[PDB]
Amino acid sequence: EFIMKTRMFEEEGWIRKKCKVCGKPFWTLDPDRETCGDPPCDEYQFIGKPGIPRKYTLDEMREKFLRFFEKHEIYPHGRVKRYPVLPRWRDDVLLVGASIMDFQPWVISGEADPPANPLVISQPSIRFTDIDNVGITGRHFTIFEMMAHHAFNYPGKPIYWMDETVELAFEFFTKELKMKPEDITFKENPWAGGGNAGPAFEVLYRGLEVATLVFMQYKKAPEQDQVVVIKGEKYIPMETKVVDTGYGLERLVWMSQGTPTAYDAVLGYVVEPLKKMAGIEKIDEKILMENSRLAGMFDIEDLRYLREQVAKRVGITVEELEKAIRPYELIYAIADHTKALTFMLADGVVPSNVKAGYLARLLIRKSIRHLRELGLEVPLSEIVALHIKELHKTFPEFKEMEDIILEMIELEEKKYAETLRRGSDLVRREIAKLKKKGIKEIPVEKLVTFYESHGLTPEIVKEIAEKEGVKVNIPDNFYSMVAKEAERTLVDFELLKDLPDTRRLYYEDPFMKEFDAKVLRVIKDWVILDATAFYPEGGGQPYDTGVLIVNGREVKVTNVQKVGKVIIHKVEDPGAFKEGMIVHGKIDWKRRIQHMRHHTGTHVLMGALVRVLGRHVWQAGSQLTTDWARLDISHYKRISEEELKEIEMLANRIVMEDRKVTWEWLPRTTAEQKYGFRLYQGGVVPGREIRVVKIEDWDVQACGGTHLPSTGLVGPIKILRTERIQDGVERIIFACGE
Ligand SMILES: C[C@H](N)C(=O)NS(=O)(=O)OC[C@H]1O[C@@H](n2cnc3c(N)ncnc32)[C@H](O)[C@@H]1O
Ligand SMILES: [Zn+2]
Ligand SMILES: [Zn+2]
Repeated sequence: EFIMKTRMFEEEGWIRKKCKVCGKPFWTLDPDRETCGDPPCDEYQFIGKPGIPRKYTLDEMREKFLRFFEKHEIYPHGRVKRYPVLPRWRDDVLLVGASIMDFQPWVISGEADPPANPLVISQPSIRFTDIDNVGITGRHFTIFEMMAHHAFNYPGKPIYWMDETVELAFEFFTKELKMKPEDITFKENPWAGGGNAGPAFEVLYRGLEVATLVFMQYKKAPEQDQVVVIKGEKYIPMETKVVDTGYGLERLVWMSQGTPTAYDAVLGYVVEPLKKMAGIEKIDEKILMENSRLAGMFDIEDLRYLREQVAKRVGITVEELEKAIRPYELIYAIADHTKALTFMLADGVVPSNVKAGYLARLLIRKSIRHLRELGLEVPLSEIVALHIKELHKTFPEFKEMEDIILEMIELEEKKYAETLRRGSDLVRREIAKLKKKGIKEIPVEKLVTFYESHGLTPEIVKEIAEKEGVKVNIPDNFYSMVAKEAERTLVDFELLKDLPDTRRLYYEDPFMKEFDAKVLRVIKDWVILDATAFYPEGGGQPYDTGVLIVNGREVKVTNVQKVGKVIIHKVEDPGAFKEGMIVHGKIDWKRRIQHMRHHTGTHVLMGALVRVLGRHVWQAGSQLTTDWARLDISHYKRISEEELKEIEMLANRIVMEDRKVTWEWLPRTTAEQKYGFRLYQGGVVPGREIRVVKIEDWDVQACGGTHLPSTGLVGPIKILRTERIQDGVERIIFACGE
């Protein structure tokens, strides 16, 4: 659908062709090349014959790339510090998949200023869409570093675009890594991801896709026909034009090494130790190389038949070959998965049964199972330390979160031991139920139930079911299909867009309890005003209540809500109010002064929690009433009664200390800079500016509720009780005041 001519192509005499195999547009400097350069159209042609002159380490290669764009003569890029793989700034993706995801949607919407323009970043990325490929294809990981130079072109203000991009890329490959310029190809394919799309180039070299360049000018939907489908979704054009690049670091370092897998090249410090521990034998070469070569020719969306095609090829039976490579697949996955695990846990992912947590856990189960398949009994946490020992030099937080990380593994590995036992029994029982029910195989669906609810991988369900004559049928793409199952998924509308924003008098003065305002509109029994001291529901804090005095009558405000920027007021007498009218409002103050205490107190508590429990602690939920308040956090073990006391004790020391509680609007990016992602506790607030409440040297938080000037005014905090809401979420209940 899109064009794809660049200056460079036109000037240096590239030819655009349609691949003989797949018919896709691609750009080659070589008039012979008939295929796109991408498997299965091409093979791996760099194993033992590296495609980059010298040998690079992960650390050299990263620093190379980073330096190149940072110091570039023509376009200098701003260097940006990598983001947590746990997307604290948004609510739509579970983990960080591409580097661009760091910048959706706020930066790409010009709602938030980019940290640089252009910018260069090395971004840890996690993709479970390829989890079944790890250890098989030799090129996929769960966790890899996407290196990227990004450029945000807001209207009437270019940085750079398509032409300059294919160049800075092509420069780096040839003038930095010294790649053979007529082995580079540029395949055309659009790229969609995390809310945006655009046409893109797949940079292909010697049989391995090493980079991807996206020219992003699209945003999703919403539910109205200047639309374009990019990958079976709907987009409309967008104001910004963004340069989305993605450079496979691992893939490049593999290239400068020619080892049999990218894993041997990047994850040596884990793979080779593990080979000794398994006592596995250094595989036959005429077997190893004639499998290493053909490995890139098969993905899964039927691995069986590749196995027969390398069997026939090399000269042996499938089992004979299975025997040979199988241990290597397992070692690679373990090495990989456990690195994914190190990055997630350090970024405060707490294993559980939902969202990111679910994933960490999945990863842990698959790992343990592989260790058991290799007949190894080294604890998982020991593998993980190898990753910490190695990476804590470049990633300082791995050493800082090291105890929480290791400990978290321990407990999950303990818990698995038992979950297996009772699960094995529970499944066998309800399989024996099915043999007689007349079922000889076990559907995929049921196999996914057995993981979802019992915690059993199907390498376990297949044996248990065969020691009773039902069949071992594991889909190749199982684990990725399981990873999909990690997420799920009103009062007044319409007549509101035309009305102005409601002035929020509670933000100017939280102690304001009386005010006057003009009745802007009276839909149903909801009254709209221009300005209001009534705090609408949201934040964990419930609505304010009180009276609106109108023509000398008191009318009760029973509910205050907020649609968009317009706050609605449920009254008892919709008749008594007319558009135009001037009303005197009075807040039910007691109810409010109580709420503020439970609010401020929640932040004081939040501070204490982090200080005892540690850094992984993040709001999972909040509810307060005038009486008690509750704060669900994300934690792994139970909060002991000795801790519960230390938390409460520290909290009360701060209420005693009477520290300043101060709030101020800040542009999103300055805010995230000054204070880090901690600000995004409960929720992720929209808009160009955010309200930052801070308690002096204690807590800081993008929060929109009404607070108190000073902690003294909270009064003592009695922690009533802690309790476990679900895996990874514990709950602290308490009540403040006199
Ligand atoms: C830039 C665009 N947003 C993007 O992320 N495209 S991409 O999906 O193709 O990723 C860019 C590069 O990251 C690397 N990459 C993608 N998936 C990978 C995986 N599973 N393992 C290792 N590297 C991967 C590849 O080198 C790829 O060329
Ligand atoms: Zn092709
Ligand atoms: Zn708050």
